[PDB]
Amino acid sequence: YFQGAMGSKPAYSFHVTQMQPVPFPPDALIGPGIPRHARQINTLNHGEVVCAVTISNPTRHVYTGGKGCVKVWDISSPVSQLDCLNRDNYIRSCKLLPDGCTLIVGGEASTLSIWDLPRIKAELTSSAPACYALAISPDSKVCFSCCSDGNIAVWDLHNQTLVRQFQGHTDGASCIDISNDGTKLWTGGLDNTVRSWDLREGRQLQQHDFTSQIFSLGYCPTGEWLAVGMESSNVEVLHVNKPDKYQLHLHESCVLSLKFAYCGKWFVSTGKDNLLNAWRTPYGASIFQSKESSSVLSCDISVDDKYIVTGSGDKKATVYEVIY
Amino acid sequence: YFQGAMGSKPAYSFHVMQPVPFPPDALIGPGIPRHARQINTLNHGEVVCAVTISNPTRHVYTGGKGCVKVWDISKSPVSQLDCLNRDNYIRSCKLLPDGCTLIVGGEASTLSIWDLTPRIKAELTSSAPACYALAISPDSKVCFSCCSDGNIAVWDLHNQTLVRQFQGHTDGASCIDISGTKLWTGGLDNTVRSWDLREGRQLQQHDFTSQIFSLGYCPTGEWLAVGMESSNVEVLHVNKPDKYQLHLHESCVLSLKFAYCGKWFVSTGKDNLLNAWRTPYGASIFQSKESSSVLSCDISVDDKYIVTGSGDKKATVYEVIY
Ligand SMILES: N=C(N)NCCC[C@@H]1NC(=O)[C@@H](NC(=O)[C@@H](N)Cc2ccccc2)Cc2cn(c3ccccc23)CCCC[C@@]2(C(=O)N[C@@H](Cc3c[nH]c4ccccc34)C(=O)O)CCCN2C1=O
Repeated sequence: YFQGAMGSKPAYSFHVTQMQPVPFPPDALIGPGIPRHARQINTLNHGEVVCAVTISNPTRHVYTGGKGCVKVWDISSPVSQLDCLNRDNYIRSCKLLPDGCTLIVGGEASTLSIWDLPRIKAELTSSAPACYALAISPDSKVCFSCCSDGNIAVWDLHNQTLVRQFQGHTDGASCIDISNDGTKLWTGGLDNTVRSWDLREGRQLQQHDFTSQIFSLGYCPTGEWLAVGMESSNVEVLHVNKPDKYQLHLHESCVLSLKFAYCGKWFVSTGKDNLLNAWRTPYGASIFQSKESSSVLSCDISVDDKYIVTGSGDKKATVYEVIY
Repeated sequence: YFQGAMGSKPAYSFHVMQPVPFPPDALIGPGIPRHARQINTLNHGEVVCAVTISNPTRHVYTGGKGCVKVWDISKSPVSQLDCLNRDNYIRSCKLLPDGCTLIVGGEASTLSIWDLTPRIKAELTSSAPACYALAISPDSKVCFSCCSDGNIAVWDLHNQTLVRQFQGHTDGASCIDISGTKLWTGGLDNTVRSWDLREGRQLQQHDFTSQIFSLGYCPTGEWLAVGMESSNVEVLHVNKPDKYQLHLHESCVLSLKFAYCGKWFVSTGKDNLLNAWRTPYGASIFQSKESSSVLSCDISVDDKYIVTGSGDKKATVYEVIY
């Protein structure tokens, strides 16, 4: 059993309009659905840099993406291994379909493997040499892939056919999220921009320009907010429509992953600086911080918000139990 | 400017044991500090055993070896009060409500009464070889002194005469606080005793597993906080059987002081730590690590400042930030 203890830090969360520190409301650090802390419960010794992590629904299995393979762990040694691509190249993203019987694996290879849960059901073949990020539509019919050439590939998962290729981003598309169904696509890139896309009419809506590259992004499940993890080490929380934005300074290096909890009240960000930071939506009050042994490359939160899994540069994954 | 950031620790606050589930106003609320910022260092040069702050806040009084130093906190002392002799420590110094008088107690049979060039107005002479703690009545007429022999001497400050000597403890009386009808005293006999000030007799007795070094009575009533030799802080209800046991010290809890609003309190240890706690279940508000043992503490009447006395032969002034 653990108990809260209040700390303070020099001003790290600012309102941008020029910067002014955020005066936190009383429900910033404590409230229903607000975690008190995160407790490490497992270490998954993958043995390769873990670039992608996904948690099963219901929570039982953890999928870790390393060099050439996906390892499946029973969190109640791997229970199985999924060989997807050349054992010299990294898996960059693996997404489960809502039901949980299908897994889509992307990486440093031209093909996306669709696994039945195990064997390869099908293989979508792209023109691009690599996939850096994947997103599945809430309806489980479409898959969005962020290509190395900056394009966004739109796949029809039923017929295993390409439907379209968005304008993307120049130099590479690094991250993706779907808008609370499911008409807007948000992508980030190495061209210092975040772009929104009309999924019904098929093309670009908005463009947010930044001073550095975007490595991660998340769309708030209760809507309104988009959280952006940058090369600069800053996290920016922008309103989709309003001009108000927050700038968060608790990372000392690149913000590599970002994930909102399903209730939308809080989110996590992970850095090259060994930190997993939990933040209050939207002004970024610091809920908890966990320091790891190496760079934290990827993260996932279970659909019930009870567990967090992180992928590490120390060639492992860590499972945390979120304590309320 | 500073912003709050939530942290967690393995269970350190228990209901007497079961860990305390904190309510939402435990770590955040009006009158609950966010943090404490060091603003001054007072280089006394002797271990600072007693610290008291003027009302209104302007001057801080630090008690060391045969010397009280006066500091204007608005880095060098503005004045010095030499308590003869210079070889013994000042254990307690309490100002009278107005602020023009200072009662100095310590490792000597006499209590000096200073007029505020400052001079010694009078000297109350006790039979005991030392005074470990002082408390002044709200009316400014009586002074209670905790003697080394375990007795509680009651002094009439106007006539400089002893009125009575309470049974005290079977061993030394180390600490004291006024409820202004009930006196609470702690001792080296592992007990906390309450005294009827109107009838002049002993009301209650709380028995502990180790010696009591410090104690405080919550200004809004109900709670008594006890700092112990075991390193534990215990918060006992005056009437109910419920009690809290706090474990954030690794060594003797040497001083303890409630904020005047009664919502929070501080405790200091031989372990170099200053801890701020939520009344009554002891949620950890802030912690400050010092360079040496923290022997004494005071909080200003407005709850804006904390002063601590250190084993590193100095005092530190903190500004409490809300
Ligand atoms: N050692 C092989 N086979 N992979 C290495 C690929 C490394 C990866 N960089 C590309 O994807 C880059 N692409 C490549 O390097 C290609 N050789 C991949 C490829 C191999 C084989 C076939 C086809 C393709 C493109 C890229 C460039 N940047 C990107 C940002 C996000 C997403 C993608 C990029 C700009 C900033 C790069 C810093 C960053 C970063 O900070 N990396 C971290 C974490 C990290 C450590 N090891 C990793 C392995 C894979 C992915 C990430 C990491 C670090 O070094 O601390 C950011 C996250 C990914 N990353 C990389 O350096």
